[PDB]
Amino acid sequence: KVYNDGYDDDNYDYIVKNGEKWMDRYEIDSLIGKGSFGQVVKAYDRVEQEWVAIKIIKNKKAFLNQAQIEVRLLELMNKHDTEMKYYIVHLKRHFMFRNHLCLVFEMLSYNLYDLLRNTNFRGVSLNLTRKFAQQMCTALLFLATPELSIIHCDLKPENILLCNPKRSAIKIVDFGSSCQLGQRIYQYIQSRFYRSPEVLLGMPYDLAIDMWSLGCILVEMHTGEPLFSGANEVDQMNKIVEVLGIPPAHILDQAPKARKFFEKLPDGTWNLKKTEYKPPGTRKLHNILGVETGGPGGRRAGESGHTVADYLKFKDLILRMLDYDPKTRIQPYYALQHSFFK
Ligand SMILES: CN1C(=O)[C@H]2CCC[C@H]2N(C2CCCC2)c2nc(Nc3ccc(C(N)=O)cc3)ncc21
Repeated sequence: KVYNDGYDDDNYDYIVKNGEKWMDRYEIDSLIGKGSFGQVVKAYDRVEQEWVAIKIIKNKKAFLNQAQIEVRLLELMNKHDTEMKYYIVHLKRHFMFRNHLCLVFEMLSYNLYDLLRNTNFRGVSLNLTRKFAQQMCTALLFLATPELSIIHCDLKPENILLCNPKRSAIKIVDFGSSCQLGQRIYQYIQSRFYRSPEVLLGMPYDLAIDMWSLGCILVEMHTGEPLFSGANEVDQMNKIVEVLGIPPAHILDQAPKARKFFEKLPDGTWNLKKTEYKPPGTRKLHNILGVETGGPGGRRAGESGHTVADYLKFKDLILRMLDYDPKTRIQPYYALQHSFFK
């Protein structure tokens, strides 16, 4: 008949009403987001006198406990980034309201997927891509702080938002899938397009998987399309192989799930299993980027900052971010000193 005395639905979510006023403070405007966790709502904070984004968790033990883990990591990051200069979203406070946990985040603008949708998935400039890349590398450097050692674990364009609609400033959002460095508990992780080869191969992983995802994201911001748009793990691995070639022998020998995508021969070398795809390493990033042909689809020809010299610096940085080996894959600190950021 009713769930939580008529405040909830069958999905254990709060029935958001327009114009409702919680706790003589938050004035609820409208629903701005939906998810597995629950819902996200735009509201005016009458005490602080500002708009805020409130994430309302489902009235259910599982999501509550997972959200408290998120609350712990957000509050941990906030005490190390008190001046808010490392581009992580700010959890302002949290409260319980009619059995729902409510996280109050700051109000931000469009996500980077909405930005790509406005271009009809043709992408943004190398200059705007540089400003996003600088910011994400700074954010990843902050996550590498040894007391934090946080893996976001689900970096993608929809989890990167702009601060203001008329500025380039960004903040990373959604630490629900995030964890700190540790022993391996989880294996099916990250969104598929931005999923590192070590995750796909069932190998050990650390903070380098976020640098993989970043590499995939920065190409997508410029071209407009995902770099590796795999419909499944096999297709995902084959689309990586097209660009980067077959992974090294020493990695595949140490991979529990190598046989899912590859086939060891009598001589000891690894080929692809036939499931169609270009041969290994023949869909070059050089040609995807259009280094010499005026950028993606020749659309940047004649634009300032879109020369062969400029494109090579971006190309080089990305191939270091998309390094197959996570132990020699570029780190936030060195990535920030790359020629591309001069
Ligand atoms: C009005 N608006 C939107 O129109 C779009 C912008 C792209 C994503 C939309 N969202 C939420 C959709 C559900 C999760 C983010 C928005 N998020 C926020 N802030 C926010 C930041 C972090 C989190 C979180 N999950 O940690 C939630 C909300 N502020 C504004 C906002």
